[PDB]
Amino acid sequence: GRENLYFQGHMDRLITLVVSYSIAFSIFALATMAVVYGKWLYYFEIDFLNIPDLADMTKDEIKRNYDVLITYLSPFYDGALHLPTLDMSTNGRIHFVDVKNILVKIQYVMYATIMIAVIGGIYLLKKKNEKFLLHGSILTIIFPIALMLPIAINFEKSFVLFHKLLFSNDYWVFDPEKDPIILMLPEEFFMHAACAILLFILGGSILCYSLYRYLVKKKRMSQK
Ligand SMILES: CCCCCCCC/C=C\CCCCCCCC(=O)OC[C@H](O)CO
Ligand SMILES: CCCCCCCC/C=C\CCCCCCCC(=O)OC[C@H](O)CO
Ligand SMILES: CCCCCCCC/C=C\CCCCCCCC(=O)OC[C@H](O)CO
Ligand SMILES: CCCCCCCC/C=C\CCCCCCCC(=O)OC[C@H](O)CO
Ligand SMILES: CCCCCCCC/C=C\CCCCCCCC(=O)OC[C@H](O)CO
Repeated sequence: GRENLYFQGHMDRLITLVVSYSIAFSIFALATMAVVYGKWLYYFEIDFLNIPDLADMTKDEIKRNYDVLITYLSPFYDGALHLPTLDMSTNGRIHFVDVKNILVKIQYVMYATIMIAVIGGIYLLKKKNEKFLLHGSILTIIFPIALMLPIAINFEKSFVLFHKLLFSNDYWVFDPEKDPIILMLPEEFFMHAACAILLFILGGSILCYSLYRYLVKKKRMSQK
């Protein structure tokens, strides 16, 4: 009676897979947005990395320019980028537009994946299937560990290839005399920022496994 069973139960396995990656991407996307728009890390870094001596600016000047930049990167802001006290080139202006376009598009996919995760997740949970949580947690821990290595071994070369991968021009190659903002965006900050994203993704993996372990515990205790 098993002979007709090779062709069976394909649909729900697909939904779990789609939901698994949507949760994965959603966590990655939320982690990125948390770091890009959260000013606590950079505010800490101004003093810790001594950015005032790197940039030859005061602590409030650095915050003023950084605030204007982060506001510009918001999807709800439609004006152009105009730094309060720093010079900027045409190509530099074009680079920050590219950055904003990346952030907007990631947010758009993120909205789709969050709704696939929620709707697909309610469907599977109402089937008493909490497996998308396990698979989702697996993807969220493999991804940061896999990228930990290029950050640790050679962060600087990873930075250049990351840029060569995401951007289609060389405008990301800032000249401090034409785009002085680069002085107050030191590479060590980007490394802390990159490490911050992975930690949030890692934290997301913990939260998913923990909810998976809770639901499994409920069914086995439901037996008892
Ligand atoms: C189970 C999945 C868990 C997902 C959690 C993975 C880690 C992501 C961290 C935070 C996400 C929620 C925080 C809100 C996300 C957007 C943050 C933001 O927009 O920053 C605004 C800024 O604080 C204004 O100054
Ligand atoms: C339509 C259905 C959607 C359902 C799913 C929605 C869940 C939203 C979760 C996080 C929002 C993250 C959005 C990131 C936008 C950040 C904007 C921002 O924080 O602006 C900061 C400002 O620039 C500082 O001055
Ligand atoms: C239509 C859907 C097409 C898009 C498909 C999904 C989007 C994933 C793309 C890139 C992920 C990389 C995430 C990196 C987010 C931050 C990168 C960044 O902004 O770089 C800053 C740098 O300092 C500037 O020079
Ligand atoms: C203090 C330095 C911080 C860096 C280290 C932070 C901890 C790493 C996060 C999770 C590891 C495992 C703990 C919880 C398990 C969740 C990860 C997971 O999804 O593992 C699934 C596994 O396959 C099912 O056995
Ligand atoms: C190791 C390869 C990946 C390394 C990259 C991961 C870190 C980027 C993520 C968040 C940055 C948050 C700060 C956002 C500040 C604006 C980004 C920006 O436009 O920076 C200009 C750039 O430095 C012109 O070269």
